[PDB]
Amino acid sequence: SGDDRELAILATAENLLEDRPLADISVDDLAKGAGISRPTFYFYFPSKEAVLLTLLDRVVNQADMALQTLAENPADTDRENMWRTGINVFFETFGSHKAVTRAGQAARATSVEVAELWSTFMQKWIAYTAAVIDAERDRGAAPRTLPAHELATALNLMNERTLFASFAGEQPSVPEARVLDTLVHIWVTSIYGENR
Amino acid sequence: SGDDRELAILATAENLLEDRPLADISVDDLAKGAGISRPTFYFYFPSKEAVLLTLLDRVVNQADMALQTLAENPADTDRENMWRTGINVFFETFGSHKAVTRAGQAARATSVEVAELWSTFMQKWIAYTAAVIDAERDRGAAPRTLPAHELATALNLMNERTLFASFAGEQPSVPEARVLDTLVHIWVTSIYGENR
Ligand SMILES: CCCc1cc(C(=O)n2cc3cnn(CCO)c3c2)no1
Ligand SMILES: CCCc1cc(C(=O)n2cc3cnn(CCO)c3c2)no1
Repeated sequence: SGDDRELAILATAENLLEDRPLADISVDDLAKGAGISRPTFYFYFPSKEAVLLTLLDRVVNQADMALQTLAENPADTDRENMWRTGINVFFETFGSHKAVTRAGQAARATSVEVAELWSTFMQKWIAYTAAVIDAERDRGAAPRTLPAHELATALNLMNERTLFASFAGEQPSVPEARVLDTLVHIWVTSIYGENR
Repeated sequence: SGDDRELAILATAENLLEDRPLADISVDDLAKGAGISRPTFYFYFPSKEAVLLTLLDRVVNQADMALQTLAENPADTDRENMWRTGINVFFETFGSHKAVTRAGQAARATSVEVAELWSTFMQKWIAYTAAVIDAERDRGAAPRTLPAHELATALNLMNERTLFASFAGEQPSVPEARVLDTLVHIWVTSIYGENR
């Protein structure tokens, strides 16, 4: 069937990207994994690059839907926990799909569609962050220091670079078992910290 | 002469990278700019990729030497200024060589030598940051909150990603005229901010 063969292709690709990068994975490898022929592959996708775009789109929307769920239901907690739970959506969602994350970031250089997808969602997440900061200031809990959108931008770019370094075991990187605490500290201190 | 023709090659390359990426720049373009023949080019460098490595090495060492100069002579100032002056070395050095910065970051994906160069200097800068944090804690000015090396790592990765986004005018990015204040705020609040 249609959905079924498409889903097999996507599953095969996610599995193979755990062992090697996209440039070392052939359309034949994808077709063989999904139990189809090569020209049947080309009915569902034009290129192996398109398969990666679809996988990345799935993961990014997963994160975005999780964040939306959280935005609807507040945990009954203190401000530090509020931010930890939110950053954790990204830590768990992308950390549960490390191969797709790593491949997707590398594709930003060579694929205008992948760059645009990542840009679009980063803008959305920055805007949301800035809206929460603005709410915290309006209720008197956070000081009016930097422009909230500029602060949100830098904190979100920190998380993009730091999470993906950690997941890839780059040198340098924060260890994966430390990265959530590290990021939460920097978000909380910079959002709530006053000018001396 | 030897140094002279090498320097012309490097100058030509830095000029051409302002207009286009390395993949659209030929060895003939480099040789023509430097007033030499193609095989004379190959006496001084093996590839256009090697030229970029040399340019990047120059810029990274420029920044590192500037930071060393600062580490020798303290400004007579408050703590926020101490960090601003130091972050400004990177803002001015890389911001004065935007084409080389942009090309060098893109080459990290395809060049093990470029990745290793950037890794080596990031480790050095992180270690230095962490040593200053540790000094600030030992004198009683900064609280003992996160592991200083993990904090330094995330702050330095923030700056890498945020500065290069700003210089490239990426969407999203902090405007270049705002990025120094934004980064300094987040470093100062996270280094000096207490646990509530
Ligand atoms: C590979 C992860 C890329 C990434 C992570 C993040 C991130 O950690 N966040 C996006 C956010 C939008 N809102 N929040 C916290 C809101 O409480 C967010 C954190 N932004 O980009
Ligand atoms: C394209 C710039 C990449 C970059 C910038 C930085 C950076 O902003 N810094 C490196 C640092 C080492 N020490 N400091 C501040 C010390 O007072 C530093 C800031 N690290 O990597």
